[PDB]
Amino acid sequence: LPRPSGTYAGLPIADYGDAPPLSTKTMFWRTSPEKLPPGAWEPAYLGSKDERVDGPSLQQVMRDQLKPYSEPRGLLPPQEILDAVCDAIENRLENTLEPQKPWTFKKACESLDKNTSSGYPYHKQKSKDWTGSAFIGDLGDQATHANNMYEMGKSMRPIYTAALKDELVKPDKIYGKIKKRLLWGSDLGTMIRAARAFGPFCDALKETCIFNPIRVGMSMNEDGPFIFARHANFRYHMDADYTRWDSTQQRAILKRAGDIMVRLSPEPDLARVVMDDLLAPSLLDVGDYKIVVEEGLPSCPCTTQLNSLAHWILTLCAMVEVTRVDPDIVMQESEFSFYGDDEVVSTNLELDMVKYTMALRRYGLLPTRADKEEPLERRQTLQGISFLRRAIVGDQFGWYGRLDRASIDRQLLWTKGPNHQNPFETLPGHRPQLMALLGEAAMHGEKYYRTVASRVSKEAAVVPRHRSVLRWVRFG
Ligand SMILES: O=C(Nc1cccc(C(=O)Nc2ccc(S(=O)(=O)O)c3cc(S(=O)(=O)O)cc(S(=O)(=O)O)c23)c1)Nc1cccc(C(=O)Nc2ccc(S(=O)(=O)O)c3cc(S(=O)(=O)O)cc(S(=O)(=O)O)c23)c1
Repeated sequence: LPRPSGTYAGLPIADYGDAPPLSTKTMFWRTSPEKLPPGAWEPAYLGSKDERVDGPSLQQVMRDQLKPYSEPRGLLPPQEILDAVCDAIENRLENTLEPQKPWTFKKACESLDKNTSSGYPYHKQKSKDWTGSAFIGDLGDQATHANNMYEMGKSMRPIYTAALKDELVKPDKIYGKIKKRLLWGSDLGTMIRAARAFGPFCDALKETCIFNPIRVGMSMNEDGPFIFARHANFRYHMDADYTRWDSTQQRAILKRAGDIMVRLSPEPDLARVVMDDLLAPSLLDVGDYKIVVEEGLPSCPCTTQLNSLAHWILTLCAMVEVTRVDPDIVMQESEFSFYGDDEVVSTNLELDMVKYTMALRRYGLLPTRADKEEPLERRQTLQGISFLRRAIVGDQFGWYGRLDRASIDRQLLWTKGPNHQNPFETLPGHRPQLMALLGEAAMHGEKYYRTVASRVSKEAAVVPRHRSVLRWVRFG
């Protein structure tokens, strides 16, 4: 048996696949047998077995998601600009991050999310081999071998397992042009080496998730108010609202981001080896085949910081391009918030929104206007902009993130459970997450709260006073 070859969804085949088949099930269940309102969200499409519509096979849905990964890259920002931006960011993290002690193997092992899959090659939930303290059996071995390579600075090829995201989507993605977000399931060896190598940096960054613009690890409730307060110190506010962020990414940019992480790691030599592995053409298991994807971001959990960091680089570049001001001064005159593709940009500087949107499109990115029409707008009020699925709001007590009425109503119609074929089935039994749901409704005032409390009480089949619950969720 020789390696197969050819093309799969515009990408070169490199080998046979070891991946288990795509899930034809959803974790979502209705909360009442009643018919869903018009245009109400539902779990994403479940394949040929999906009772709701006749659409294509999941592999064909997946193949669609890979298409933009073969698309030509956009253009690199001007070298003169890349370098100054890069240097400014590196300097900024230098000045703000606390040096770390290396992450142990024990550490890296404890940090892994134990509920998700281990990926290539054992494809078993990480818990099946965990003992509260360490990995045993297969996963034990995979982890030990990977750890040995890391300490020796030896290269390992990450293998990724494609899957599609089980989530609530707007109806048009089920009944209209069918879509379902692609995920890259990293392998455990990689998860271990990445953990050891970059965990330290991820910690340092997280400790300063308020002074520095990478918001990963923040608490919306505890850190929202301070974070948005910093943003409101600046005249202009905007959100670029990217489409297909990960797929439109440049390895060239990711490598610059990766550098910064390598340079700012307690073991830069060992880190270097891991980063290069992470960024070399990616091997992606799509089921029958392992394909090679040269470009874009692998949608491995540690990459959120790398993603946020590229994001940082990209946005600073585009501004430096337009305003012709030093990245250092741009950062003096702005406040940023990045979480992967999600962003808020706040600045005093008069930004030529035309030249700015131009620049972003040229880097390969797909920013979209709030309205969706044919150049990005900017406001003098921070009220309206959103971050981490919440709407930024401001009152006499300060700023907070409020979950929108729709997301609340949507969380009432659906609950999570065991996997099943028919999302319209209701679940016998049932749920506290109903706790926090009453807290989100409080921040829309009383006359919206009573009606949410009405639906919450009637899920018995004390509901605290509005006064009481508004203060708890606002002020603690
Ligand atoms: O999957 C994608 N995009 C995607 C990515 C990759 C490829 C494709 C694709 O289809 N490519 C192609 C296919 C076929 C062909 S074809 O065969 O040729 O015809 C293509 C031909 C050509 S070409 O022209 O011929 O070259 C080119 C391409 S290309 O690749 O597109 O270039 C093709 C599409 N999006 C996606 C999917 C699923 C869920 C969600 C999702 O995010 N749900 C949500 C979750 C959470 C929140 S929340 O947390 O904020 O509440 C959400 C809030 C809101 S909000 O409240 O309204 O703001 C809304 C949603 S939403 O998504 O429900 O909208 C939310 C998003």
